[PDB]
Amino acid sequence: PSIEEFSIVKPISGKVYLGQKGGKLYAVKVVKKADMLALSKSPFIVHLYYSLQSANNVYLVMEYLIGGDVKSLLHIYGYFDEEMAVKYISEVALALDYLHRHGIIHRDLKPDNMLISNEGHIKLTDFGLSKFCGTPDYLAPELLLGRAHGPAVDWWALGVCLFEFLTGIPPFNDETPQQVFQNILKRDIPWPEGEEKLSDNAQSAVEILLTIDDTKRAGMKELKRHPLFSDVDWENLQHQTMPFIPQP
Ligand SMILES: [Cl-]
Repeated sequence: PSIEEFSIVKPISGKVYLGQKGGKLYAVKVVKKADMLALSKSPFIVHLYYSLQSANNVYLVMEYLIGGDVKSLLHIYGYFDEEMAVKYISEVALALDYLHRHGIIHRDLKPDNMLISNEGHIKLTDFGLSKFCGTPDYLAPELLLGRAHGPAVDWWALGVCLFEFLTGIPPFNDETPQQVFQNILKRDIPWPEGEEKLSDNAQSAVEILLTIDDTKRAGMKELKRHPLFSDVDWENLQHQTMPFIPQP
């Protein structure tokens, strides 16, 4: 496995490039060696292939997902209806539980980091393969206060993503980041009113996921037994049909 055997096609976007070998496409993220392994094979995690290290740079070869991220798809859709948001949130929750069972706290969950499989499924990344800094829309209250802080933070972020999937804008999103920090520490959740109202089960899930109390917050077991996820076949989730499929 040589690094020069990857014809760099297009830059994806701390930089990722679309490389090519024998017809196969790959997402190669570059990390400068100044900053600076273990395989995690899971249906809801971006599969990593190689970790080639050249002169003064380290290269990460991962599978290429043409579906993009969930933030862009959310901007196209404006917002997801309930069943799409619950499917996506379910898959992200299985990824989170797989990550916690391996001793990993994702610490940076957001729609930017959720990639879309060719069959419509969700794969997480930027959890240890790649990673204070704004935006603080997805940080838990215990993160702002500078305290410890365990894996429950990953679920708080989930409660944000859920809300963001259902309404369109994140709940604690506001003008300046200080105002956002206030909205988080005060837990001012701008519930939609009128005909755009959230269902009681959705409101319950967003409430139990966004609890200020670290030890009273929701986890994998809480969502499993939650009325919003009672239609979820957890033991066989990577074979459900997804509302959006990327092509070509
Ligand atoms: Cl968990």
